[PDB]
Amino acid sequence: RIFDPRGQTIHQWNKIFLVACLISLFVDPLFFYLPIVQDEVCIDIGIAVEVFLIIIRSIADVFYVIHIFMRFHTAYVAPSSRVFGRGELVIDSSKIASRYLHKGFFLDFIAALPLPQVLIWIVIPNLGGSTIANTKNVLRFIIIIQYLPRLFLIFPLSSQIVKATGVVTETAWAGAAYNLILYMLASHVLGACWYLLSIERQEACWKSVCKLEESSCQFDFFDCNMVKDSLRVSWFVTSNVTNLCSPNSLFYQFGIYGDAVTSKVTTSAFFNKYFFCLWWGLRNLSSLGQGLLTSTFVGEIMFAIVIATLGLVLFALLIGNMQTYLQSTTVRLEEWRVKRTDTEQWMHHRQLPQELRQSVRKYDQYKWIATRGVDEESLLRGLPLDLRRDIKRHLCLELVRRVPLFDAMDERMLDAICERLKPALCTENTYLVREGDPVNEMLFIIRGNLDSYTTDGGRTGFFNSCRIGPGDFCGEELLTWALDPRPTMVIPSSTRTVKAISEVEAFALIAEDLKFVASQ
Amino acid sequence: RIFDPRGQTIHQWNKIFLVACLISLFVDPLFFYLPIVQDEVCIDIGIAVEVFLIIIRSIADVFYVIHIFMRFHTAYVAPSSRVFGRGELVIDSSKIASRYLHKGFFLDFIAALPLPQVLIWIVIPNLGGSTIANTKNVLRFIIIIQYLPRLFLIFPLSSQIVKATGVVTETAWAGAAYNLILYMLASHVLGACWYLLSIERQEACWKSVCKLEESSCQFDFFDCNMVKDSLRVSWFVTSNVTNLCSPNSLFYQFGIYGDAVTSKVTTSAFFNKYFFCLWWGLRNLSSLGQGLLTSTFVGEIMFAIVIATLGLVLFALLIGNMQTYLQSTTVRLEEWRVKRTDTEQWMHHRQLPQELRQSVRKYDQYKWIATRGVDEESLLRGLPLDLRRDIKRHLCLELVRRVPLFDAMDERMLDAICERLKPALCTENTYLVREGDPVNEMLFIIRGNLDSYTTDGGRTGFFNSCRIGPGDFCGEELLTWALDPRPTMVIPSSTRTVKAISEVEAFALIAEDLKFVASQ
Amino acid sequence: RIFDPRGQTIHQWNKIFLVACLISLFVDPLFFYLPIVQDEVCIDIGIAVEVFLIIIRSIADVFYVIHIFMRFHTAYVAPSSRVFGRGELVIDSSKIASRYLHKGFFLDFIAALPLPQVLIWIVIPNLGGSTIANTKNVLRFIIIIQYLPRLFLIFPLSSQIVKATGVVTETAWAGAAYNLILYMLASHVLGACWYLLSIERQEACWKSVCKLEESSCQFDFFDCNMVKDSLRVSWFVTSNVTNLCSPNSLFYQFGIYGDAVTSKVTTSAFFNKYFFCLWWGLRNLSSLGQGLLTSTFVGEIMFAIVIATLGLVLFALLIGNMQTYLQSTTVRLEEWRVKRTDTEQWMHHRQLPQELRQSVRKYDQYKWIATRGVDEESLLRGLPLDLRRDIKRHLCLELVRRVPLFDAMDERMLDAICERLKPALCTENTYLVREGDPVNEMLFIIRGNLDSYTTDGGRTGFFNSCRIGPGDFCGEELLTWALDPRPTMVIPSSTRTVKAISEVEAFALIAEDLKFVASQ
Repeated sequence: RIFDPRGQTIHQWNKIFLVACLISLFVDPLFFYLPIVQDEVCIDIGIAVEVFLIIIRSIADVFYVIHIFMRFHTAYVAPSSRVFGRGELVIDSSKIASRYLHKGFFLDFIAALPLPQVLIWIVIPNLGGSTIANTKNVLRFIIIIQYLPRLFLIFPLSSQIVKATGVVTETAWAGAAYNLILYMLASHVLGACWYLLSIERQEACWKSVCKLEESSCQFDFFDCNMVKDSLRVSWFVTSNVTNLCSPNSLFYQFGIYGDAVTSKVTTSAFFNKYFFCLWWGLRNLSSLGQGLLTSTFVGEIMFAIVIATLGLVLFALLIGNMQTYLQSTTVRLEEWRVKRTDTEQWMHHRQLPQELRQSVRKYDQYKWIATRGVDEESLLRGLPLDLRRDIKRHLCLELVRRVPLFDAMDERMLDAICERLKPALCTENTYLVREGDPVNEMLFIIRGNLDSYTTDGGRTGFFNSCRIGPGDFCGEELLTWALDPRPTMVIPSSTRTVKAISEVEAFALIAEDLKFVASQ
Repeated sequence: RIFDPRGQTIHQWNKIFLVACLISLFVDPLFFYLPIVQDEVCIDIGIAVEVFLIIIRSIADVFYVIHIFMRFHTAYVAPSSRVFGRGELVIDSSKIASRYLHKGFFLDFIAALPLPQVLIWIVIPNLGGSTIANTKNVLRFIIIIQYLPRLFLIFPLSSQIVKATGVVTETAWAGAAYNLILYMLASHVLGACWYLLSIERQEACWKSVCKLEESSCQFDFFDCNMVKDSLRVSWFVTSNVTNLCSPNSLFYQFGIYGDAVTSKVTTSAFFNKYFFCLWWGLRNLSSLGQGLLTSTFVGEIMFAIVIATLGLVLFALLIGNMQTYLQSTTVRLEEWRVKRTDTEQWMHHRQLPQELRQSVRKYDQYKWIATRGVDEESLLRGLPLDLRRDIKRHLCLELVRRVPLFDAMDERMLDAICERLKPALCTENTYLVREGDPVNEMLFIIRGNLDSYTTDGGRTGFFNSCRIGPGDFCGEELLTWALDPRPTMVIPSSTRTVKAISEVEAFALIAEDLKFVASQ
Repeated sequence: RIFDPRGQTIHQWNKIFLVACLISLFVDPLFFYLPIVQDEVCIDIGIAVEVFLIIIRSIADVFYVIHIFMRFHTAYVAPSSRVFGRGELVIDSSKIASRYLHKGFFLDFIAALPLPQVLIWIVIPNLGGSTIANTKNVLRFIIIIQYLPRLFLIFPLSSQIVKATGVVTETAWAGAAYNLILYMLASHVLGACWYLLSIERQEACWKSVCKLEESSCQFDFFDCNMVKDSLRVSWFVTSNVTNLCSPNSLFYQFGIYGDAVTSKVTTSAFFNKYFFCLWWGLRNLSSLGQGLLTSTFVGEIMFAIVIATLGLVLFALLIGNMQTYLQSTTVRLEEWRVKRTDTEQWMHHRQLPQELRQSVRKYDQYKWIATRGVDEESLLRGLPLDLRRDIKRHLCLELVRRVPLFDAMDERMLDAICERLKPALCTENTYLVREGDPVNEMLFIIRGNLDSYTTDGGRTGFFNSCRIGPGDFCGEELLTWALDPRPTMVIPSSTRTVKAISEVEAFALIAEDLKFVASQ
């Protein structure tokens, strides 16, 4: 029943468990929005939203338990060096169990037990008190103490997911969306923390007001289960806490939660306040923490400093990721620009003539348009013998079948010619091979129209001008070289004037290549 | 009549159609500025501006349908593998029409039909009612559902344009300006959306006020077509909606649209309010959304989140584009600085004497000034044989003509020597070739002056100090070695002390190269 | 008298002209701070500040006209290709004058004539009116129309200065400080523009309030030359202009200029208001335009958009410059980290033993510490023959003079050997070559201690352990092989167990290189 580390079952399980962990990290901070402040100056907790969040977190936690179960029945590749083979997987249950308990089980278990699920639904009635609402506001430390192990373990899991899937994306879409996903998650967490802290500070303000009016107030009057008491309503109508605990008054510094209290975010429905808190987190994380006009209290200042540093790190990482995206997108255009700048500066230093200057840049433009960087030969030797030989045969089969000698011959030397064949490029009105010049390039025309004429060695009259097009033959003198049994070295004078009249791409090949092939 | 995809006609038509699509993307958001709030608290539609925008968008839609007509009669490169040639263009109308129907027609047609031009001019008068102004405020969903396909297809078409015209710019101007154009377009769209949403929220505030005063008010009573009614005057005199619906009052939470009513942007002329909305978009997109002190409403919060995320993406893209511009404009200086610091650190690690340091770090500086990087050999081999030989013969024609050997002899060996010469430099006060040193490179002086003397083998007296300068010849010993018929391998020693009086740029050639030339 | 374009005189003249242009750019916008709003609601200009600024601008324009003179008496390089030489300077005054008038005269002369020095000092006193103070606020267009040519031609001058001095800095200090200098210049220009526009807005408010009080006011009271008039003081007493034209009131929209009146910048001394406006420009360039709560005015909105775009561009340039600075200062550590990560992954994939992985890792750290990147042979072959041989002789003179064969022998083979030496590294406790292994390298010890012993061919007892240290000799077997007159191809076996006890630097010598040298 032990699953192989690289089995597809483990891969799909890790994928769906990454999805489940993202759901867990999105849902856990939502427990901070449970408290609701009503108009009667009371703190109540929505039962329906609490039940929904408890159910969702129970599903997430049972998924975590299933992950623990699966990881407790998986094999690990033993660090055996050996010489050959890779099957160092351990099928013994005791060995894999000891390996997992030595490292991995503690952090994966401290973040999997449903302690938040129980201490809200089974412990609060059992807790030493009869007030559910009050003892659920400051003691929500379990969420933030179990969130850290989950947020820590989410990174290595994503590392294995992106490692075991080949390339993450096409150019950088995954690399840019991952940081935005983490960024939205950080915004959500900060918004939930901000709402909880605003509720805490508003409760502190209410406690301060009760201390100011201790004659007819006691600390538990702000519990919303006691709002119906006659003493509660009498104190509420007599007291003026609904005005004192407001940012407009100077009684108590609300700091950055004055924005929460003024906007009445603590009294609205769940969706409205959730979206407001998420936007607040996004805004104060994106603006680098500016606008957090905090007060002289250590907790709120620490929260603001954490927000500012997290915003710095996340914004800088986003800028870096988008820079990497752009570099991956262009990369080739940048090198082409560098080459064009170099070939425009060098020809300026040497003071080339204008009539010849407009030719090198035209050839460079032709090369970029018809090839788009991509060094043919460097990428060509990278492929194996099978793939390289097959692709060279497929690309140039009818081209080599036009040669009278190569047509009726075995594939032994044919594939030798195909493998060693090289690309060729030529711009418009290029006198490719004038009559007389040595012919040491064997060109096969793959695209374009050519013109080649023989003026009887230099005499006007009988012309050999042929409208050579794609898939034609040229340089027959090198074929005469290949056909000559004697290993001579005297270069043949060109008998024709090969000129590139049109938009032409060719396939040049070295004369010594024919010499070596014929020598075999 | 079918147009070739690579023809100039399609290329120029795509240029003018990109211009038309940019006009469409700039004009379509302007429809949101039609509603105008008068001083008597009524929503009116600018008739002249509406007519102008209908005319402009009708012209844009005519251009769009002409584009559909043109692309309906276009040719494609068929996926025929073949071996040679590129004439895969299909002339048949049935096949091109069928494949265009399969992909391309739906997306380019849903963003081409003139729905905004009909549902404002021919539908509202025929709508089930008589309130033209009232039923033109909230139902502007057609603009935002038809704008998305246009902005989606502007990217592939712009990519085609920039791919069909070679390099986009000189260094990075096109790359840097495209992002800013998109940035202004996003700011304009956000400003138009902000104005429309501000009108929406102010209408909602008016509806809330009317609900508070339902005794003598109606929901359709706010339609500005009924401003002259006696009931209108009576209610407006009695009611206090002028002050109640304002950010100063606390009746209704305006939030981020409060700046519109405070600055009275919903009342001014078209140009003032258009510029205010555009600036609002640009400012709240440039500052990543800070200052959007939202209200506890889901739609406005979602709009603010969209603004923040779009601002983050656009700002990161701009940073990346500018960094790419900086890397492209310098590039060559970067590895020059790298080489300078490497040769400074290496010269310190090996503890070279101070006198010799001033020579190496001056030679490097002179090379940087004279060539500015640019690997002459590597850049030169990329050019074809014809271009290479032409460049070499133009650079060195009279230089090689001064030699007593190569002057009166055939251009074949002149071509051979010229195509294979290499550049060479020397710094100030260089003992280039002292007497007795081997003559391995013979040099052609093209820029600078030399100073070589022969002191009778080391005896004071008769001096051969000649003011040898540009366009001269040096290293005759290698010339004599090449002139020797017997293929000897003895390297002649220099008979003179070749010394560079000043900075000199020269052309080098290895002795074995000249031996190979003389062999043929 | 015609000066060489590359001469030292022109270089120093262009340096001091760059200084003068920067002074002009920092001084000319100061003319916007001339208007001062007094306490009695009037506009006046300080005479002393105007005199000081006009004197400084006169000095700057004198320098500009001297630059016109100098560039009208300079030589230009004729675009003659030629074959040899670079003496293409044209001494003909008529030709250089005609070339200058064709291009460069207009754009430099439009920024040289002293229009601000005449239309303030001779024109306004002779203008059709007596209000010298009033006619110096609206006509401040000459400054902004002449500034653009200066800010345009400053860039080519800076490019020439930075291209006429080799490298600009060590790594990127100049490339990062230039951006800050430009950024301060932009902040200064925008601050001056903001002050002038604030004065214009306040004057527009004054015109509006005089329109409201047309009965007892006309438009000329706000010129301060009439402050002592009875009508002026009576109107000031009766009118409420003191508090009406304030951003606190809602009479007239001050927009972003509310900060100007609230902070009372337009009534303080020169230094205070200048620093406040400069900080305003700096902050609203750095804050990307946030805080510019504009009004519904076209000019203000366009100004805010210009500020936002300038801030975006300048911030992007600064980010790019700093990234370039960091990549230039690190660069070498980058590929070292890449290589270390790559080799760690390579040993991880091949499953190397933990005892041999540490040795390769220690060798990598040794190489990084000893060389810090820097491809020794690649950097060495780039130098010319004179420098390379001198460097080799200095690095290894007695090292090759310690072997008896080369010491009392000619320097020919000495230099031949020294040219072909390559450095060799061996980490702590490196067992270098066994007893009996073929001798392939002839290494010379330059720094470190060795430990080599012979156990009588493998028998315990007589030991040849010697404390070989710096400046010692090894690899005698290759020397004996080279000493043999017969060109045999057998590699002698090592008769010692050479081992590097400590940190050792070596100079490996190729065996076939030694054979080639001895063959000469």
